[PDB]
Amino acid sequence: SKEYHIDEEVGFALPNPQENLPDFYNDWMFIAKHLPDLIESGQLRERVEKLNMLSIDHLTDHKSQRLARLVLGCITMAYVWGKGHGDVRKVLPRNIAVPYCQLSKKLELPPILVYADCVLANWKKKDPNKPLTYENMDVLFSFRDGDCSKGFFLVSLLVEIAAASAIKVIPTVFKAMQMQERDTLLKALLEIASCLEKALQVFHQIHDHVNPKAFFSVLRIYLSGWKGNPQLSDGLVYEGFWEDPKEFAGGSAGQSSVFQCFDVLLGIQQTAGGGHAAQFLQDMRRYMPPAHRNFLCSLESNPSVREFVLSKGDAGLREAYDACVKALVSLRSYHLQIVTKYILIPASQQGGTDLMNFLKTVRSTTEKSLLKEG
Ligand code: HEM
Ligand SMILES: O[C@H](C[C@H]1c2ccccc2-c2cncn21)C1CCCCC1
Repeated sequence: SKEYHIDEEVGFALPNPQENLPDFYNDWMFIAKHLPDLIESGQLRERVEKLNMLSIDHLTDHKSQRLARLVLGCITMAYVWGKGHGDVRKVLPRNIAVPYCQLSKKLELPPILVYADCVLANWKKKDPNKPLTYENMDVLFSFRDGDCSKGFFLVSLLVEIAAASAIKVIPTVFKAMQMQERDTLLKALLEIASCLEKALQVFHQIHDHVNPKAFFSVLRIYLSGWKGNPQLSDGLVYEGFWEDPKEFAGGSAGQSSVFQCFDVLLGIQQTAGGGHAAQFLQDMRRYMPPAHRNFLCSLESNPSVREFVLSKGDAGLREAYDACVKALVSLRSYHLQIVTKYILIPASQQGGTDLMNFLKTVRSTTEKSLLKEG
């Protein structure tokens, strides 16, 4: 793979994200690195409002621009939602909104915190010579003490990383159809299936590191956006950059490329059909790093893996293909059980129906791609 910013070890995750910005930006970093303290003491907003305007010119390399997106995105979430009890701000001040927006357009991303900010670039190893294991990793930024952001972000990232070993096989699949190399393709499909079955075990770590109460009542709040949100009905005013309010959705794993790229690979047309679910997933591509968007665009322009398998009358190939679809169905089914525990039941003490019907649509579409099954 080329300049699609895909890493052979960590996949769509940003490799070795840097922890520190230039000294020109310490006033940003001191805020972001102390969000728990400043929100609780009610000092955050005042200190945001006391900021001067830094130019984004001293952010020269891609890594530091990503880190700055993660810093200004967390600060914005904290500024907008405050202590997370519903007393919101509807105006982002000039002095953070301008640099945040100039940086976001520079990177072809919206000026709101997205998946690629707070998962893909929000991590580090404690010990660089150890393995990419939960025990040896940590997030860069959290919102509140006890918000379980570390567990939530890291377990997502560890799933993202487990998918990386299946991504590096994609080149093999397309090369094999182009060369009409059936046995080579069959093995490639089985290797992808195996990797997706291994990513299921990674999901099991969510239970040991995320608490439903804290997740539902705290973390969810700081991850909300201002699209179709009754609390900022017309959106957020990015003061000094746009005279008008604007709506952007909060962080959503529909912005993640790991599952979409396998949907594309397997010919699971998740974005066809006119439903709300297809609409949502297509909309969320604008919240992906443009290089990953372009990678997904490259997958779609390739010949259909599915139609190739269906056209060969080859039971071995159809079973290898179905192994991949079954593995995807298995992930989304377990994931649905997660949502039941972490959203549905906390909501009822001790809305979600729309969210789960979305996931259920995505799952059933996946399940309908199975072959000689029906
Ligand atoms: C407490 C744990 C979790 C909860 C409550 C949860 C909840 C949700 C919800 C409500 C959605 C639909 C809205 C959206 O797009 O974000 C969703 C989608 C999604 N989530 Fe999660 N999630 C959790 C953990 C994870 C983890 C660890 C991953 C690993 C990457 C993940 C991957 C995805 C993906 C790929 C989607 C897009 C839908 C699909 O492809 O089927 N989720 N999740
Ligand atoms: O699903 C998204 C959150 C999202 C997210 C944000 C940041 C990092 C990871 C993830 C994630 C993983 N699965 C869903 N999401 C919201 C949807 C509203 C309920 C609380 C979760």
